[PDB]
Amino acid sequence: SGFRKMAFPSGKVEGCMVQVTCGTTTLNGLWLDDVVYCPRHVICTSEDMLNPNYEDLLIRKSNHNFLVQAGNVQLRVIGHSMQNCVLKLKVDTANPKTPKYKFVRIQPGQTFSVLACYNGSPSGVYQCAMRPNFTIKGSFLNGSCGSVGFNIDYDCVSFCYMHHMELPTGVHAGTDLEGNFYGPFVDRQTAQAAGTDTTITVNVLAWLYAAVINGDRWFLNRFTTTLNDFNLVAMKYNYEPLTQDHVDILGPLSAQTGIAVLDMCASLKELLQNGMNGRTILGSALLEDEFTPFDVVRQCSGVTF
Amino acid sequence: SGFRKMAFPSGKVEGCMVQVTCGTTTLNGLWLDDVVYCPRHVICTSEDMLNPNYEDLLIRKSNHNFLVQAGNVQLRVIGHSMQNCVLKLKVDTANPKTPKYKFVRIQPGQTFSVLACYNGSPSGVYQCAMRPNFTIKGSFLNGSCGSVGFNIDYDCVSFCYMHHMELPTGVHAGTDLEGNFYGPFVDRQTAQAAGTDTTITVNVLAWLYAAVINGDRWFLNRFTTTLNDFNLVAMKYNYEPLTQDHVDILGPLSAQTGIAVLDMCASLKELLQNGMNGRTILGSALLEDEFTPFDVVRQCSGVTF
Ligand SMILES: CC(C)C[C@H](NC(=O)[C@@H](NC(=O)OCc1ccccc1)C(C)C)C(=O)N[C@@H](C[C@@H]1CCNC1=O)C(=O)c1nc2ccccc2s1
Ligand SMILES: CC(C)C[C@H](NC(=O)[C@@H](NC(=O)OCc1ccccc1)C(C)C)C(=O)N[C@@H](C[C@@H]1CCNC1=O)C(=O)c1nc2ccccc2s1
Repeated sequence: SGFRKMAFPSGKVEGCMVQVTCGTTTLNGLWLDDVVYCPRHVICTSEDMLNPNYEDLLIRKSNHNFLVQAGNVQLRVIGHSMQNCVLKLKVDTANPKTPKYKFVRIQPGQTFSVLACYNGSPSGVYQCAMRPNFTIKGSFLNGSCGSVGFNIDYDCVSFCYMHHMELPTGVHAGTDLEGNFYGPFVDRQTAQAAGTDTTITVNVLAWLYAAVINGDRWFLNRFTTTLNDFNLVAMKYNYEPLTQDHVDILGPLSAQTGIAVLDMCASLKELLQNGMNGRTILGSALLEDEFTPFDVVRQCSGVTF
Repeated sequence: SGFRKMAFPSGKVEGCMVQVTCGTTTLNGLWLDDVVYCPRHVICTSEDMLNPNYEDLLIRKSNHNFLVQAGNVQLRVIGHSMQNCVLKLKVDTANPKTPKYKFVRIQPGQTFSVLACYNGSPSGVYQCAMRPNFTIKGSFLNGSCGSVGFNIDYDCVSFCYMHHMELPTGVHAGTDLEGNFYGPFVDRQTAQAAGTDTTITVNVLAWLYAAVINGDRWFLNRFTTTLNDFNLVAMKYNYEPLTQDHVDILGPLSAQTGIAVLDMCASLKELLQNGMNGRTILGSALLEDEFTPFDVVRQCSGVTF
């Protein structure tokens, strides 16, 4: 037992990280087969970033302008192209460490692991969620751009995020691996802000189920509720509406614990209206919404890769 | 910016994990050079665990009784010996993926990453601290024994923990890689419990420094305190006494933020006496004590490996 914030094993993604330098700028790239993916602003100076004309900047670059380093081995760039906000560098050597992989665009509420890298070297791994306002609550310093977010399903690494920028209040924004941003943001140093965020209701419920599985049960009340009455209450407290899709997704945890989803909704409703009275749930003093139902199941089932 | 609970990249340790089977029992082993380390109770049945006579059980085993699997490759055991609570299996093949490594015994208050494994396959990675009562707050199911805890300093993996057992209230106990338990526990299924735990004061202070580095500053008061007066207060609230060694260790964060350690102690003293008034620090509603000063520095400096 026990419940911890848990990342995927990062080794498969570690063997893919390289360092990309174009003139003054150095960030991280993702090396799969004979292609390296990195943020397109690798071609920017600091002055360039205020309002970059990316096409104009890229025509002034040759293949030899891009210094790609894997370990202490320089990779020769033999082609380059721009796809949305990402740069694709064909290299003359396929990565022998390439895992089975795919590129996916995740939905708000879903989680992934981030391998935070600097100068193409892995620094650490942490878990976060795509927030409803299409930001993530990351930990990123100068030089972290090109770090990626991923899930592992079986033996396949599903890359879903590449890091580009930091936004007001210290939250973060990035793209899928086709270069399309999550949210309405652009890769430009001009004032922009995320919309108001919301709590990921289905994840809170999954986390209450994890609490029950671990014997932390004090908040279970004796009542039930309809889906509609629950959503009227949750809306007041800035919680996402719970959908039937969400109810379905919670089915396995409901069956494991023998608590119907709408009963657990009744217990969350009392927690929102009354607070937790200085008490904790799984060692936390507020309600956690960055564990999906799949995260809870995987962790309370020992799913391996 | 941003501050997350962050694990070390786990790839170096992933390439060391194997599956050890002796008769009915299967758990995880650590393969370095031509030796596999695992918990000695791999030789126990369920009845055996109530009061195992480990020497008697081991004489009844040959090398061929131990099935060691790395991937889909069986490793031939050519020797075996018992060292305290750990079994050492010499195999005829050195692990080609062996990293530079060492075995260390960590102190209470220090942190490490856990690579949680089942059937020799990595499930996930998380960070935890050696508690002052020599337990860890882990996440471990049946079959997790032999999972290890580690730090990475430069390119060297410092193995410090191997998982053995779960204790009342869902906390965990294990050994260093020489088989000596942390704390007074034994690898036997008989009632035992950890002593009362304490808050790791130096880590709380490190975490308040991280908060300031990230712009979360509301709790900084205008006062100071002596080391002695601080410790009189902290003792009341079950906080470890702060030593001069601890003050020294906090030096870098003090210099980065320009807040003297004893001033930050004054601010923690007011937090302990008055509470946090429904407010949060780095998104947490209680004081966190599982980030060391080194963790804060490494994370707010981007140290890579
Ligand atoms: C071109 C932009 C995308 C670069 C990117 N800008 C922002 O993140 C700004 N954000 C921002 O302008 O938002 C809009 C805004 C809001 C309010 C006011 C003004 C502007 C932030 C630093 C202020 C940026 O520095 N990326 C970093 C990761 C960054 C570093 C710090 N924390 C993070 O995660 C990355 O590693 C990269 N380094 C370089 C260095 C040279 C060249 C390229 C890159 S790409
Ligand atoms: C021999 C002991 C060390 C085994 C070890 N016992 C305890 O952990 C008991 N603890 C305990 O008896 O404390 C003392 C106590 C306190 C109060 C009352 C009675 C007894 C717990 C399950 C109750 C144990 O099952 N290790 C697990 C990890 C475990 C599994 C669940 N969460 C965890 O972390 C491990 O993977 C292993 N599996 C097997 C399976 C077969 C053979 C060996 C092993 S080794």
